[PDB]
Amino acid sequence: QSMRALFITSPGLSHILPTVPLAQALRALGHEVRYATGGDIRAVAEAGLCAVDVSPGVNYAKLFVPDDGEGFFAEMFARVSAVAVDGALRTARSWRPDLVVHTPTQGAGPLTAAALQLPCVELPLGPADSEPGLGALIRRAMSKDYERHGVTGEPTGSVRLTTTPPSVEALLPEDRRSPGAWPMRYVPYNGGAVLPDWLPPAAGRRRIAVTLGSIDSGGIAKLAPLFSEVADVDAEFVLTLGGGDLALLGELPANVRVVEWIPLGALLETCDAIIHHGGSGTLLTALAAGVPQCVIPHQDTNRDVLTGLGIGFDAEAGSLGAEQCRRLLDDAGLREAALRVRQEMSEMPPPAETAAKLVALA
Amino acid sequence: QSMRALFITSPGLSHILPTVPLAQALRALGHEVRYATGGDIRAVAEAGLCAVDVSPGVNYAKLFVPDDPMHSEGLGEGFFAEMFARVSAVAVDGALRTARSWRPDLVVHTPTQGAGPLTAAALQLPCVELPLGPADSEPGLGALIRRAMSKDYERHGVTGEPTGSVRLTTTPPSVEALLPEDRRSPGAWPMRYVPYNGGAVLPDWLPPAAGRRRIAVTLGSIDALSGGIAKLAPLFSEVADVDAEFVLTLGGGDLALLGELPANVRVVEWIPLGALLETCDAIIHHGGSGTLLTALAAGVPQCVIPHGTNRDVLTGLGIGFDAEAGSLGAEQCRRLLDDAGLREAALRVRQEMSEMPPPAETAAKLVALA
Repeated sequence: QSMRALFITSPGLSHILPTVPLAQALRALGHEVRYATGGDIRAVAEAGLCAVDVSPGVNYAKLFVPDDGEGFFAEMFARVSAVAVDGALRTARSWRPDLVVHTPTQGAGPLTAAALQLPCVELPLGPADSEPGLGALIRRAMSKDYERHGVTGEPTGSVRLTTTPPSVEALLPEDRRSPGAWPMRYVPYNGGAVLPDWLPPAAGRRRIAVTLGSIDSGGIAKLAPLFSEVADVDAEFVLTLGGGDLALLGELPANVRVVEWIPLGALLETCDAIIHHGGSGTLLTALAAGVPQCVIPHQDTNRDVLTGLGIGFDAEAGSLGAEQCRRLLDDAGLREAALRVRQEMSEMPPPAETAAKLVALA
Repeated sequence: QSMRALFITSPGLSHILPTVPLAQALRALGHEVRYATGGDIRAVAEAGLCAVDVSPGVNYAKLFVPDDPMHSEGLGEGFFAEMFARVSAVAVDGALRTARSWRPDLVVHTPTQGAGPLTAAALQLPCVELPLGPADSEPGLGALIRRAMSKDYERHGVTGEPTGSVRLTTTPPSVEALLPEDRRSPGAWPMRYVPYNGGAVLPDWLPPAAGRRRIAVTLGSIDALSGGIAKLAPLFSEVADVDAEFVLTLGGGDLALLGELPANVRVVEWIPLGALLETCDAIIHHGGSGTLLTALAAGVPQCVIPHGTNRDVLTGLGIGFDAEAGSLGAEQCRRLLDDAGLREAALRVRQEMSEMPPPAETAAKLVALA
């Protein structure tokens, strides 16, 4: 009795990655998994899974922002989802899944689910993604697509998963939170790697991970002040580039490492604290690691989550220095709170457990 | 409160891949997985997992084959044990560094990777042996490798034993039955063989068209270019007369096929076999690492081309047969496609395999053992 799960996701890397542990879990149970997506589809392949490119060649940039309230953005997500609908449906009809897994904004997901009269499972990337008015709006904005394929029905089942721990949930606004969602442990995934030599920690040697952000803080230069001080801090700093950005590395202070992309979860497992730019992937991964955090803001959400839980704080790039670093390293309060949420997350069912329930539902 | 599994594997791709579903399963349970290996280590990374290269830069070719014997003694096990020992040795330091800093609770290893049990004993940890298939399954050699690695054990002061020593098999019972007695492994834990060869963006042509039948063809060990492929000319001279599509997988890095092929023959550079066989009605292969088990899992009739042993599994189960390369033609193809007997047997073994505990289930037992 081999079940089949079709994963229909937004084309964005950050939307795909958090679906991977679940997909992986279903396979571990002996079931069949396939993705129907476009865009950053290579990520699926790089996770040891199989994907069908439902929109080959399509330029996504110009779909999100063509050359020319809730309503505008629903229309945007609709345009983007639309180009995936045909391929999603072909694939479903030939592969015949028992279950559609999708991401909040990928409208092709529920469409496909309804069209094959299948239950669907919504997997968000984090506390932000969690907005169920939008799904409805996207469906509305995609009415012609539903019409074109004669989809007039509803998914039989509609399960929502959250990887958001209860205490973080508590701090979200009321309409922005999701009761009746199934809890699932957030298992960080960012890709595999051959791990560098320097990764293993040294004898009683602390370490601070520092992430980055494409554009505006954001950028390697805005980190110039913090650099003027890190020499005075009794810890190693590891600045990780993202995939895709290029760095020209010259002279550095004796305890700053600037480094090619590395899996964050692997990195944070050796770190005492993190300085980052508020990525939803970054926050939850860091929560999982039980590591105090500092956020350089541009996503007020994550700001409040941090201060709210007593897990960290926000700092302006141009003010960031030793003081903040020392606080992250030495403040017992921040530490205790971090470990507390880590504990909380670890009591949530792992993807394996959630996989089993899904098989039961399908 | 997370358990930790250190996967210490032979450097060969074919040894690494079959350990991936388990590694993946342990992660799905919320636990931690890491590899300490060399060689085809990029495979681990390409599976979404993390690896430490315990032997950077090392040229493995020259380790396997360094740069009368009518009157010589000790030909057999002893020679190959010595070979595997040389190869394992270069991994020992890295394996041990990694274990001591990462601190696993459990060592997973492959039959010939001697650094595995060494590491396990050194940290007084249980170890789990994961073979690539029925051929790999040979205890005794493990013992011989340990013996041949005595200086390495000495150098690191490893004088102990792994506390636990579990063995997993992915070989289904009916296949096991047909192996010689000392070549089979009771007390091994059954685990479902979940095929893995890598992920992929699947090509457009993959979904079967107009219920047109399909036959997968593999190259196995054939090298580029020894002329070996010429061995397939007779089959190709006939495939045009068969009412089926043929899909030839080079199953290799950046390989190219050159020359006129029949129209109903399709060449794919590389594809995940499991994905391929899921759309195939039969397979023609050379008995390569894990082709058989993948084919069994797919429930697809098989034809095997040997070189000039262990093929006995096919006729025994009524699942397929062997054919000499130079005799292979339409007749055999039509048999694979139309013989109801072969089909029924195939589906039967597929069923059998599917009743074996999946990696998820096996993962859980291991957590308990650690």
